[PDB]
Amino acid sequence: TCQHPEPLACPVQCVEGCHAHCPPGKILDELLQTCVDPEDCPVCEVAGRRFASGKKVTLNPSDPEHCQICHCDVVNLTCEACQEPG
Amino acid sequence: TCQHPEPLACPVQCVEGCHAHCPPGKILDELLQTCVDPEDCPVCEVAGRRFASGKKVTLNPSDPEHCQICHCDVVNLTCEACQEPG
Repeated sequence: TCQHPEPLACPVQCVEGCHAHCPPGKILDELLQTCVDPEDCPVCEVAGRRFASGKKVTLNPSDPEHCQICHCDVVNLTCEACQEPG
Repeated sequence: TCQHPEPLACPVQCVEGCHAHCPPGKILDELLQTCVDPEDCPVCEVAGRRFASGKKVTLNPSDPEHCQICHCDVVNLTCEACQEPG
């Protein structure tokens, strides 16, 4: 989905219920109930690598000197500065 | 003195006691009990201006961008780098 573009660990094979079926070239987002083209997803790709659609997590806690954080809210190709402990 | 080369605010005019009197061209230091020539004082003059004999104070707290600190322990013509807050 636009919210979960990546595949997830899938404990359940399939499930009942209402399922939005529309032709390809369109990915489902729940807020705008219909399916929509992929580009309309608020998807995030900062410094190249593939990941989720801008999860709200502060990556890289481990190393202070390598504290090179890059959040993404919806679309922004931004990177934030780390506050030094010293 | 070598420790207090500058004149100080002097609440008392004069005082009793033992007083080291020796000819001029020699300034008193208390550690080496006698008076000694001025150059032997661990005196400090960093970037030109006249001040004490290297007081152990971190000058210039006010402005971060102008944080241009210059300590002097005894003799060194050194200046230390300020740690940035960002």
